[PDB]
Amino acid sequence: LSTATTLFWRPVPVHVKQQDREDVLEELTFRILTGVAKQNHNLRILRIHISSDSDLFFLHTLEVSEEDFQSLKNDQDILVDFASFPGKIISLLEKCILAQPGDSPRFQAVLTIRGGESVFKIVEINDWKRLPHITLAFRPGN
Amino acid sequence: DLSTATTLFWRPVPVHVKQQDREDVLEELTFRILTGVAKQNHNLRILRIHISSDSDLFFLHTLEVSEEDFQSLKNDQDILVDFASFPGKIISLLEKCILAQPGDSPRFQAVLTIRGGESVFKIVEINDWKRLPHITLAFRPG
Repeated sequence: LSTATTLFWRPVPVHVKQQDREDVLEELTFRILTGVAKQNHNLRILRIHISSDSDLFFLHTLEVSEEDFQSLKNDQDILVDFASFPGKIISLLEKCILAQPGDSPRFQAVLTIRGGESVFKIVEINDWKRLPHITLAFRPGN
Repeated sequence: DLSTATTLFWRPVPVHVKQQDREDVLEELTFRILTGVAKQNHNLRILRIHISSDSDLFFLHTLEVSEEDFQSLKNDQDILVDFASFPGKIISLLEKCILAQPGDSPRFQAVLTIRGGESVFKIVEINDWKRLPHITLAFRPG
């Protein structure tokens, strides 16, 4: 990625679930970056890295180009453009950081790893249920 | 039929209705929400939701859930309240669907997808950046 810009780089509380192992609350580092493709300076690219300061082998990545963003828009019913998308994810992440055990509403981050694929989702716990705000597919490694 | 049934809600609601591979049309459907007990067991509470139409008397879709089967729905839809509190939440959402106006933000929207033997009802919230599903319910022929 050329001339990449860091939009977000902070620890976030995440409920991490392995395929058949324990469901554990951990502090994962989120790094969100924007830049352009090395092969095309007109093609903008979003990257999100999920890592861990305690486990150096822990790494999950999402990458989406502007020209492939419509697929994500269709899948997740997103109504804003590519440029506005990272700010929304950031807003959700900030809410997860602020969340307390007794809160309502309460935002919660969840990462489910089933092998070769991990599913990241942020949910809101309102007065009567858990409301899914976003569901994103991440891949193992870089 | 339900013994000592009480009607909690009986109102027309704007619904985007999609027939099997056919047209997606906005129609006014009547929703009736009632609670009562099983004819065979006065201790078993039962919720029923009827979807009808004042213009088409042949139209009827039904959902029924007993208190002892409510846990399945709680798990499926991530519901955090008890059986008794559940209808009031659905009613509130339906009223928001009734009130929604062009230009409103947020704006609530009701959707019914009809297949051969089953229909899927959903209420979504359209905020600034996406469509947020608040509830998804399966209906059966009356």
